[PDB]
Amino acid sequence: SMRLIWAQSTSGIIGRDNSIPWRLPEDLARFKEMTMGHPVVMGRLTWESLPASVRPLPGRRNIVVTRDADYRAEGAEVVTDLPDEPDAWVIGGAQIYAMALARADRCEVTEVDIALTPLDGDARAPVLDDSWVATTGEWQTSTSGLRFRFCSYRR
Ligand SMILES: NC(=O)c1ccc[n+]([C@@H]2O[C@H](COP(=O)([O-])OP(=O)(O)OC[C@H]3O[C@@H](n4cnc5c(N)ncnc54)[C@H](OP(=O)(O)O)[C@@H]3O)[C@@H](O)[C@H]2O)c1
Ligand SMILES: CCc1nc(N)nc(N)c1OCCCOc1ccccc1CCC(=O)O
Repeated sequence: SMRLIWAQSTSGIIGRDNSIPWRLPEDLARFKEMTMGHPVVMGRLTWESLPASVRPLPGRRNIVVTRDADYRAEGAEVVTDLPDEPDAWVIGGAQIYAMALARADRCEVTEVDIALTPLDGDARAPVLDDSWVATTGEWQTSTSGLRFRFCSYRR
């Protein structure tokens, strides 16, 4: 029932130092069009990784998963388990993806062809296996020259 969206190095990395280690104007655009008008479900560290200007993300119901129910998240709902929201998007991070993967039938992935080598402590995308039906988009080039591609997985 759950559906997930993320961007990742082609090496598997979604986050380093509690932020994303690249800027990609096209992926920001696509993520925004996929989630706008829908609840967005995220974990506590993704919440505080947001740039202040976009905390909470505009035009969407923001839901933060945390162990502390009295946690302060101004302008977001706080919950203590993964919610069963009918139109939510699971937007990260690495812990929340691992929890959700088993209960997921859809994955919308951005891939980034970047010099990024795994480091102790990185946040990593889930491993998608031969149980998924894959739809692979062609490689594209961003203004900066960084090359990326959109992929779809369904179950
Ligand atoms: N590139 C992308 O597409 C993408 C997308 C999303 C995030 N990110 C990156 O991912 C990194 C952060 O991800 P992360 O894995 O470190 O953090 P996270 O998964 O977003 O949040 C982890 C926190 O969620 C809470 N939590 C986890 N499981 C819970 C449960 N079962 N019940 C209640 N609360 C629970 C805990 O916070 P408490 O300590 O409050 O309990 C836990 O420490 C950052 O670098 C961010 O930029 C990247
Ligand atoms: C944008 C990175 C990103 N890209 C994809 N494909 N999926 C995600 N779940 C994701 O993470 C969403 C959470 C991080 O959101 C941001 C991080 C930095 C700047 C702006 C935004 C989102 C801004 C907005 O949606 O209005």
